[PDB]
Amino acid sequence: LDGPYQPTTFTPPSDYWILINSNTNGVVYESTNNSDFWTAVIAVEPHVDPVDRQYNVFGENKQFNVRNDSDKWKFLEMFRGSSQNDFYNRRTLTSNTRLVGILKYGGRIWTFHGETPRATTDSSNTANLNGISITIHSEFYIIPRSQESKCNEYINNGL
Repeated sequence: LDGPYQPTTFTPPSDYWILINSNTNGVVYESTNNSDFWTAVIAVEPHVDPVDRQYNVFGENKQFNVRNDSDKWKFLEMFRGSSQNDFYNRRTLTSNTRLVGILKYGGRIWTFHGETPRATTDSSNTANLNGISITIHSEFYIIPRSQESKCNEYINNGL
């Protein structure tokens, strides 16, 4: 576990988990290669009714209807696969640790989803993995993929 590091924009190598300590609602990260992959994660505070909210992602002011009906936080993965398609809520991570993870490896993006403490990983395909950069809005850490067991622990139970 290396970090914490301050909010920034960069392109991580493959084979490292980025573990973001989300401490603000709104946009947690923005990741794209500008060709076939866009994901922005949006943090939602507990006990929220279906309310529309504005989110400036990839320089675009977007509107999403969100609703977190769980003592836990909700992290929604907004995805689109072309610049012209609408974002959709592809995956959600419900957690009380407020940690979000992203890994680039094997040519596909890996993230955690489901509900803590039993969130697990899932993958997304791309034709240009190397080009996917990330703007991180919160203090984050880096953990090698060889220590994924620890990343999983952190995701589901905290630092």
